[PDB]
Amino acid sequence: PPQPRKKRPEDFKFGKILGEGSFSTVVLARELATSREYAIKILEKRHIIKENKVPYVTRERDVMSRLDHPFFVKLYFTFQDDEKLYFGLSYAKNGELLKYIRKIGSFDETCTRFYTAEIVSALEYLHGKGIIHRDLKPENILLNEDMHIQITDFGTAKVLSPARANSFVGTAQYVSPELLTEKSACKSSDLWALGCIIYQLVAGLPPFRAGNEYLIFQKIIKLEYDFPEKFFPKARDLVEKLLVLDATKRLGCEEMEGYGPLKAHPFFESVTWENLHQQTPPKLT
Ligand SMILES: Cn1cc(C2=C(c3cn(CCCN)c4ccccc34)C(=O)NC2=O)c2ccccc21
Repeated sequence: PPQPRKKRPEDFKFGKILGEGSFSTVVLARELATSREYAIKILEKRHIIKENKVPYVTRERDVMSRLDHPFFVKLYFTFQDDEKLYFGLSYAKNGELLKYIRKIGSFDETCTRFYTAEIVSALEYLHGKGIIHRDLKPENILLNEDMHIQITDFGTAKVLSPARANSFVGTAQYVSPELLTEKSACKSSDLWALGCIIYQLVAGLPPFRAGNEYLIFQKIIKLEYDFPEKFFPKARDLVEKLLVLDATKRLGCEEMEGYGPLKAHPFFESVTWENLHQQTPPKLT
């Protein structure tokens, strides 16, 4: 079927910079003909070529094209002028999840449950297509205008074909031990991350903290962390079935028999998994 015109820079009115990266910048832009707002990621071809990132830029584009779910930032289009690449991304009006965590300290039982259920839901979809995020964190979990989550940042993801290959290491506090002792990663890697996130929603801080990265990696492989007193019991329990050094024993992985058991965990008792994105999120305390 024929497609709409290939878009070009002039079709937009660029506005504020939302965020600046090492090899890119996200700029909020407004499309002239439609008046729609898109968050446009811009990258300089020369810089990318100079830094051997073609693999990372191509992957991000490819992975996102394949995605088609309400909990993932959509990639509306792409185009390029002589020196730059533009990626039309959906604009999450309420920003990073982390913002909220800092704004209110920790989440209460209901808000933790709800949002954790979306992450899980989103992870089940992703893994369903044999895709590993590899750097999941509150910074990558955005919130749309309705306060529903929207995972983004897939340039460092990985597509499976065998648990497989390797490359980089995501943010320190979310790295699973297998990456520190095996230089290899699988789906559970995202599960370990999930465990960390859940723990952070409840305690206000991630499981492994230390003066530097080398120190956090030291705690990770030794599994050094502990729960705070008021930590919701069922939540605590779920987290213990997630932060397991052995990646084949994490609740939710293939060897553990998938997402059935995970969604069936007591912590999600009252969750209705079927239409999460059509439910009204609990007001963030
Ligand atoms: C308000 N906000 C939304 C951002 C958005 C996105 C974004 C957000 N991140 C990660 C968090 C950046 N702080 C990205 C990483 C790679 C590519 C895009 C993003 C996005 O995909 N849509 C957005 O609306 C964003 C990015 C950087 C800084 C602030 C941001």
